[PDB]
Amino acid sequence: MRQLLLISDLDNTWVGDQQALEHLQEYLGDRRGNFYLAYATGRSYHSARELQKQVGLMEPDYWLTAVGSEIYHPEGLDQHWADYLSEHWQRDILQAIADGFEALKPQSPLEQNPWKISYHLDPQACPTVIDQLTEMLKETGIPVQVIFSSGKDVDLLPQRSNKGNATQYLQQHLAMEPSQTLVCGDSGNDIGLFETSARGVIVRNAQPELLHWYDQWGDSRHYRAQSSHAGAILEAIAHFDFLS
Ligand SMILES: [Mg+2]
Repeated sequence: MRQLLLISDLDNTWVGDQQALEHLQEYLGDRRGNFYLAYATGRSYHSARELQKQVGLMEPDYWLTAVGSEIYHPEGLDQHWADYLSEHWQRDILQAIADGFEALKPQSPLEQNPWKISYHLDPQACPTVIDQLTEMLKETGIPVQVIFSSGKDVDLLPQRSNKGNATQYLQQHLAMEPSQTLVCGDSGNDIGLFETSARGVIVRNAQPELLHWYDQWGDSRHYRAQSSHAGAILEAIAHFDFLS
């Protein structure tokens, strides 16, 4: 219903260069009705809101949060995405099984949601505990994925849940064409975004994992910005002739 669907990662992409962030937001603010804006972050909705207060993030149309587990718009959680993630999802039994692992301790309630069961691995425990949990869960027909990061954090999420999938869902939901979509990212975790049928911008400060993906699979739709952080988004908007 608008000219552009702008989907951007937050940390180290939209955020990182405060001056550039302000320049980008002032520009977009004067043409607000011409594009849909979605922040796609690994942060929980609450954490994303805290970052908004921290750096003054402009209000987006959508928030793709918590490893794609929850999509929010100003009036609430998107129910179609929720139903999609709920299909064959069994949070109670998964939580009950994971709770049984002495080496796993539940993360704060702030990090939990209907489609995300999170834990902390005991620093004195062995990662094989995660192998055991993962193998056990694969012995079931439950579409769950186990994500172990930083050698301490454990997320149990629907297999359907991730940033790229949430982005693809949003794109079709809003009926926006690939040529009208622009994804922005910096890390290996943003590769899913770039697998979206859309134009994309890789910020200059991108992590090697994303750069290696770009060098091998990137095509005409993927712009290697000269500028870093938010500056790369302004650069890409001009490059792809958006909002002109
Ligand atoms: Mg990032």
